[PDB]
Amino acid sequence: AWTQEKNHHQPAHLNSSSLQQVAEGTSISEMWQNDLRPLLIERYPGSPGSYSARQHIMQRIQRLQAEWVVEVDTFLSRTPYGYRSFSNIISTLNPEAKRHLVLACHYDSKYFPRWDSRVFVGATDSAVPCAMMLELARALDKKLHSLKDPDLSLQLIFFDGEEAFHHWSPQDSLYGSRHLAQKMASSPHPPGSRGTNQLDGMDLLVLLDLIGAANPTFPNFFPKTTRWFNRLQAIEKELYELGLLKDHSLERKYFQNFGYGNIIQDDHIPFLRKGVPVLHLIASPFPEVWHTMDDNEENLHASTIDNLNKIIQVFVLEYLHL
Ligand SMILES: *[C@@H]1O[C@H](CO)[C@@H](O[C@@H]2O[C@H](CO)[C@@H](O[C@@H]3O[C@H](CO)[C@@H](O)[C@H](O)[C@H]3NC(C)=O)[C@H](O)[C@H]2NC(C)=O)[C@H](O)[C@H]1NC(C)=O
Ligand SMILES: COc1ccc(NC(=S)NCCCn2ccnc2)cc1OC
Ligand SMILES: [Zn+2]
Repeated sequence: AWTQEKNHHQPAHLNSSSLQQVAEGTSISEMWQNDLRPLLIERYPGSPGSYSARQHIMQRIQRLQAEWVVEVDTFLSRTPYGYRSFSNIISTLNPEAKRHLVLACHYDSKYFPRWDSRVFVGATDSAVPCAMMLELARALDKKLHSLKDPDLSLQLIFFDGEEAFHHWSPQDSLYGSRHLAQKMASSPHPPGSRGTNQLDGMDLLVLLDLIGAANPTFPNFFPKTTRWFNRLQAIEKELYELGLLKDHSLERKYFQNFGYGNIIQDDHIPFLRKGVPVLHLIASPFPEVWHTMDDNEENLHASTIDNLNKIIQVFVLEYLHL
């Protein structure tokens, strides 16, 4: 059964040369200027910035050569402030492909009462993760473009409404991912399949969150995807050894497995709940700047994001056999 393929899917390793290509092909400063900065705005759901951010994300995807099919899953859901609109953004290569590797972030920024001139823009949470996805799509565009010709491709999801409006709780969090997981569960896939839905199609949900601080460490949360966590470790290591990372030794590997991490609630939960395999790339411990105004551009550490861009881009190419 094809739904079972994700369970045996193996990455196709890049050699030294293809790794050097990947490291050369991403530009942190182009991500910064073109993908990240336009997201460094207040963009809690329903805010002006939410729309700008959504448009930006979609523009950035659409300008690429790969044949990304962009959809916005817009819906209203009750929050502590009443019903609010949310729009997940889903960008899919080869929407007909039974399987997709899914990379995800949340693109909303947490609402805080506007009490002074500053606004919370959640640079790590998760503008950088989103900008990373965009950068990945761009850096890998030519290879990903070639997927037009395993029935497996790539999807990006930018969840809206990850953040609680008032106080984090299962009623007040994950609005976009709860909604979308539910939607994909009621979405047979491939179309006119009887018993399979888009969730079945999710080979792996790699959810990036809280990235952009110096010296992140990403726990390995799930036995199910430990082999993929291991691939990140291997990639970090080989990139390190090829002198393709910057300002980063393996003294404090990003990908440190100190045993199965205690699960952190985030947009993967509604998917994990349905048995979607998850790789949850959230920094833990959280950045000192977490949910403060200083989670901002200034406190971002570019080399770290650039390293992780290389690592993730390799992961993705290898997953996709590109
Ligand atoms: C690291 O891996 C690289 C990528 O896999 C190797 O380079 C690859 O070598 C293949 C043959 O040795 C190429 O096959 C060719 O593919 C192109 C399209 O990409 C076609 O036009 C050609 O017809 C085809 N050749 C034949 C005889 O049919 C791979 O495309 C090529 N890949 C890339 C990205 O250049 C590197 O050599 C390898 N490095 C080391 C040190 O092993
Ligand atoms: C490992 O166990 C943890 C459990 C709970 C928390 N605290 C919170 S609130 N978790 C939800 C975070 C949701 N999120 C993501 C981005 N913005 C908000 C921290 C943890 O370890 C560091
Ligand atoms: Zn947050």
